[PDB]
Amino acid sequence: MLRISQEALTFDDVLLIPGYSEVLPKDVSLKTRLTRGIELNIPLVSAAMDTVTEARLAIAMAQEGGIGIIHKNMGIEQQAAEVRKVKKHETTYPLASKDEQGRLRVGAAVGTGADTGERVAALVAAGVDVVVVDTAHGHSKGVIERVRWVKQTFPDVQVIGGNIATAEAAKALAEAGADAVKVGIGPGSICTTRIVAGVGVPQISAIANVAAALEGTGVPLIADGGIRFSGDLAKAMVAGAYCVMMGSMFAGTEEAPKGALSAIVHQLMGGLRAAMGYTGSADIQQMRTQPQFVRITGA
Amino acid sequence: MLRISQEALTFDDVLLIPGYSEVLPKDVSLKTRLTRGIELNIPLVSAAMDTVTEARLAIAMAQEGGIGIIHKNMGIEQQAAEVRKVKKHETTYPLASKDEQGRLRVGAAVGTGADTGERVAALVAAGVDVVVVDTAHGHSKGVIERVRWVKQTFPDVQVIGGNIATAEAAKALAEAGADAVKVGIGPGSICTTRIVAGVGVPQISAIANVAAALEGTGVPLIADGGIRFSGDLAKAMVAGAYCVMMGSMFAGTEEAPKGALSAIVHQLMGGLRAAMGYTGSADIQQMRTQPQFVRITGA
Amino acid sequence: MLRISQEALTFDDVLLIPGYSEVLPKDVSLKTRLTRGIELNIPLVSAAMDTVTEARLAIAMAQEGGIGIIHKNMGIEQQAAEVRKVKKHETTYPLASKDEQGRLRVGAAVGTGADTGERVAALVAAGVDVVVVDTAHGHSKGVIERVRWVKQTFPDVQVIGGNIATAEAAKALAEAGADAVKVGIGPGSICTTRIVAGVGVPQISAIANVAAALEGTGVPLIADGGIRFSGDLAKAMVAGAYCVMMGSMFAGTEEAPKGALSAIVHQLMGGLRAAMGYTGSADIQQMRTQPQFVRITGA
Amino acid sequence: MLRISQEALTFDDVLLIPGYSEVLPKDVSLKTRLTRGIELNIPLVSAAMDTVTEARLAIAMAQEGGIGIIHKNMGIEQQAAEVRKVKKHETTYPLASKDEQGRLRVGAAVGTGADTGERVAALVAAGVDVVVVDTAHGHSKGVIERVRWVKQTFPDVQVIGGNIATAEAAKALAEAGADAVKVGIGPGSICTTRIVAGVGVPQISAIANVAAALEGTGVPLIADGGIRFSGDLAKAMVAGAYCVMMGSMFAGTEEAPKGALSAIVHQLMGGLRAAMGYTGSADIQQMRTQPQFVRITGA
Ligand SMILES: [Cl-]
Ligand SMILES: [Cl-]
Ligand SMILES: [Cl-]
Ligand SMILES: [Cl-]
Repeated sequence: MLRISQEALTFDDVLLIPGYSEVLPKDVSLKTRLTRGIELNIPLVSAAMDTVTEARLAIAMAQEGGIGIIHKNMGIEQQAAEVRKVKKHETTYPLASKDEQGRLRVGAAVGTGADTGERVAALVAAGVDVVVVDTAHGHSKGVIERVRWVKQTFPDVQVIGGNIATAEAAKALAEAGADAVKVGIGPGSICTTRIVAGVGVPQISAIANVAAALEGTGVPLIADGGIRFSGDLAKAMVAGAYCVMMGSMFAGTEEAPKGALSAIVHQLMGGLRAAMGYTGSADIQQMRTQPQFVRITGA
Repeated sequence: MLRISQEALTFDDVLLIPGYSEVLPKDVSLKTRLTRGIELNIPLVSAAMDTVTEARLAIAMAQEGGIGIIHKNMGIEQQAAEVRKVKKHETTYPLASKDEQGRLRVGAAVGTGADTGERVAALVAAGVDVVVVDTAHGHSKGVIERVRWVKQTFPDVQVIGGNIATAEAAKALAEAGADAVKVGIGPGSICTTRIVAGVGVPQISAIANVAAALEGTGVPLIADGGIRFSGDLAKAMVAGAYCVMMGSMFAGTEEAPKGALSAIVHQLMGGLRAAMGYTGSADIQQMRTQPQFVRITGA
Repeated sequence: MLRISQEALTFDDVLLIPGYSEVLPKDVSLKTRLTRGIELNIPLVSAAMDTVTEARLAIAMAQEGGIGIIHKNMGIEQQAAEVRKVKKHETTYPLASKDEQGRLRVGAAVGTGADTGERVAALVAAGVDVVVVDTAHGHSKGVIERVRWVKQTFPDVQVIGGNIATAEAAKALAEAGADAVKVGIGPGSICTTRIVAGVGVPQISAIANVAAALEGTGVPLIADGGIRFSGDLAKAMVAGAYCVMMGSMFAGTEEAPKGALSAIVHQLMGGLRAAMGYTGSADIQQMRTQPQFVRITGA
Repeated sequence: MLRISQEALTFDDVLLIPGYSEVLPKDVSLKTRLTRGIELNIPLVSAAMDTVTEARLAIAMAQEGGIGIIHKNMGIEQQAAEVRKVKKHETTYPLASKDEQGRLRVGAAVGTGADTGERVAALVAAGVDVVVVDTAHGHSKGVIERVRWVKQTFPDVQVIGGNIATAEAAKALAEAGADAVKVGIGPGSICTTRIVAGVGVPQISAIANVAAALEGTGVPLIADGGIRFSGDLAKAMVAGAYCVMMGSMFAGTEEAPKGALSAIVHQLMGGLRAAMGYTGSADIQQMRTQPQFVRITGA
């Protein structure tokens, strides 16, 4: 009698099935798309969290082949200054994420507040590569219509909308002109969205439903939340993510506002390379479309 | 070979799927029905437990937009006096639950003992709004026939019967003239009904089976038991409850026989509003009929 | 590809669904059959364990309306003496289990060793009511052929065979002339049969498969193992057991070789009566055939 | 939308169903095949781990009726010397595993490194019985083509390939000429393959898929990983393993590079014999093909 749409799976419900392989971890390609217009050399994004991404950590992420999204828990002028610091950082890093001018890539988050138009303007004038319209509920008037507005007003900036967890949301963001979507609503066990609101979609099913909805559109999806180990990251990719956002795991690093960020990155990319080796996936498109899961009981 | 009627789900088996939303938590309507004849401004009832609801806590609940049910672990004259204190409390509280005379609403519990007729009479003469015929097993001769008797003898009082957990019980209460039913048998893990008697129905399935049985009748159902966080409350509503009863969570408050009851109420209603925001539900009827669950493994 | 016969359920996988009731716990009948020829006033048997049942505890069990099975971890002459002590105990206990001569009922266990014929003879000459051919694996030549032999050689004694856990075993025991079968192989989580041999059948499915196989034969089944609380006992009955054997739970009692056995009995029968009240079962035959389970996730 | 091939089961998801038995633990036969050409008197292999198998432990294993695989975390000349020590050990042990010359059997592991050809040559010249081409991912060019090469270059040595976990891998190894395959990828909960790479197949399903793929070929499979108790071992056999590899459980023994290895062996074989007794399996071929599982919830 309950209105149950499906059974939904998280990282711990599934394992990657090994497949034939002739490719070594060190030899696979980790190149992917952050957005329609933006490629990354590794599928790794740092979160728009005030304990995680400002200019220093965003610089390190771009140098590694990923990208940082500058958080929006600060003033407009501070946020544009963080963006400028990244875009002016003078560049040893053959993998760096860079724009057509050879400047490091950066993103910046915006919300739905009264200040959003002015914020987007200052960030775009500062040379931002991507504006991330980023709330706890991306399938909402505030997010979608803001994504529509950025796309129509600043047509040479990339726009990401999130956070979403359903096929329907992905399409509503695609129709608004989103160049990528970010996936993750209540993705961890015992996070405050589940406890407080009773709301959430287990992340492996969320990513897969959104990947299926977006197939053939050219719109990438970013998996944000619920990743604890590098094996989770591999699972997110096989479920259809184009890259993965990490937040609190980077929060203790030198670069954040325990050690170098580099170590953490290399360990995360190490496990992913291992998982590509096990599944026989030579590049990210193979990893996203070919390996299969087994479902497990957790016994 | 076992006589298993179904697999049944509790709060932890399910999450609310976010849906399109243009409504903010602060803007949704929490208006609902306690019974056929009685509306509440918030879907919240305090339990007929001797550590929870007497006149002081019942007053606070009515002022908040809900209602208190005075417990029956006391004498008949004490219980009527508790009711009178509520009905005479002189009323800053625009949400108050009130009768057609502007007096705060109150309920009172009765059992099946030899004293029930006299108890119901004293409570009705004291101006009670609702009589709650309330045992550990509402699908029983003692409860149903007592509900029939109150309805036939005092036709201007509202009557609730409980506790039940099945479609069949809901109908048997509806046929007896019940103006609402209360749902909850063995609703928590490791509660004494499960340990001692082996008896229970997981609460999300219980509420849904009873909501389905009652559809189109105009008879509301109250979810009583197994709610630990405000997210559980939201889930109870989506499963079809019209409001939710809380007991031990209020037991430490100033008003009960750690802080003000108000804080607890506002936090509980806060999470519900958040969950209505996430699901795009502007009012309680939307919340009860439109949002969907995903089933989770608990991995 | 695995040879999986079914998914099998234990006590914690299921709950009793409340049903219509007009019967109070105190008013239900607990009368049942231990065997074809032997009735008990309560469905409770004490185990043939050297820490549980000798003459003193067997006497108390019979006085309560159940029966004790004297354990076989002792000499033949000691075991016959334990039986004689019970049969001569002079009988305040209106519920007592008694034979056609007014003597308390007793059972005694035998194994498969070289001494079995002589043991059965001494026990029968001592006036035993039931011989329990009792090993860790009742579906075996040693048990079945011993049951056949007792039935053919001492046709005026009742014979129970165990322990079994399948339809096929029940039938093989019925064909050998067994007057009842005892059910329970690897019935607890983390018991030594599961850890050491990897062998076991969850007890709710075991009881149901054996009850289904025995339907219409007049052969009762005794549920032995995995019962921790009185609610488990109720579940065993609904799954089709005619009575239930308890071992280590009685091991600390005065009567065993923390308090009086009586307290434990009354608490166990209290929960069962409560469960009969909840399900509307006036007697044991109703309890075994009418109430239904819901399956639960354990979330 | 997820690419889930199946639900897959580990040891804790299943129990052996007892079946009719007239055979005692002590009387069953534990004779089996390690490879096409090699029989063992017990289905037990010690792992190619640097804390487990060198000449002393390999000698003890062969004397017990099993076999040791000498680990490859050492130099080529050291490994051939370990093999020679086993082949020259002068032989009280009626169960010993021996070649056609009366010398104890031994195996040795090789990897995929540049040194493999020279390693295989030295080991074969030292009189090795079986070469185990042994990596973390046997379904790979490095393993399969190395198995092909050993078979084509040294046609009088037995070759095992591993580790694998799928029907497809088993066949690819069979086609390369493998005389047996070794099964086990991410077989334990929380092992580093699952945490780091997100990769694994629950071991009962792995063994069954590989056994089904290999049926009628004459190629045995060895279950390697995830066995904690002797009951797990029995389950591995019923799922279709011909024998079972143990590693860290032997790591504390006298013979390894807490007590005698013998005790551990006898306890492991004790539980297996018990499980054969329960299921009525007189020999290993009966155990692999006849007993059935029940699936359990872990409640
Ligand atoms: Cl690898
Ligand atoms: Cl919200
Ligand atoms: Cl009751
Ligand atoms: Cl046995």
